[PDB]
Amino acid sequence: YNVFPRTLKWSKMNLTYRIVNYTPDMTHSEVEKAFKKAFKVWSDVTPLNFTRLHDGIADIMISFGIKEHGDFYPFDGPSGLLAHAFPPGPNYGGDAHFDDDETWTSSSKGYNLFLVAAHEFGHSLGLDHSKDPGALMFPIYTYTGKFMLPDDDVQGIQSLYGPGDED
Ligand SMILES: c1cc(-c2csnn2)ccn1
Ligand SMILES: [Ca+2]
Ligand SMILES: [Ca+2]
Ligand SMILES: [Zn+2]
Ligand SMILES: [Zn+2]
Repeated sequence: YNVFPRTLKWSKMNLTYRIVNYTPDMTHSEVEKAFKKAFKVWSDVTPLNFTRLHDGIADIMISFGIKEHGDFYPFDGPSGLLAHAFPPGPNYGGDAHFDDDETWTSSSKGYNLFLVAAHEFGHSLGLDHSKDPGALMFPIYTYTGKFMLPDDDVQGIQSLYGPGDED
């Protein structure tokens, strides 16, 4: 037999993702780079592997959309809601949606796509919000320039997947 696990998490270390569409605000290459790096944040501290698919069904489907976009979490136009992702689970589990009425950047302007994606993918992997204001998973976006995953987030993700190679 098998009972349900303690926490929502992926039962496999190999995860796929697909960028289903692209924001007008950035080039395809900038978007792809920001998401690659956002995934690397998590894979660097776990045994998780992330492979990109160009078509088909992925564990983590990534899309930009506005207003009603095919779920119970419709966006609100410019300002307010920003992005959201679903915990691991069947179908839409793992998926990450970005509001294309916000402005997305690879700078300190607007919302940095890398930082928000890194936060969203934490949700895609099984992390909820942290109370640590310095943590990546703190609910409120702040821009940081340098990237070092804060220890609250390292401990959180490793509680789910282990550390993988510690050096
Ligand atoms: C997107 C990004 C964030 C975030 C980045 S750093 N700390 N929180 C929170 C909510 N939505
Ligand atoms: Ca999915
Ligand atoms: Ca919005
Ligand atoms: Zn959505
Ligand atoms: Zn969040």
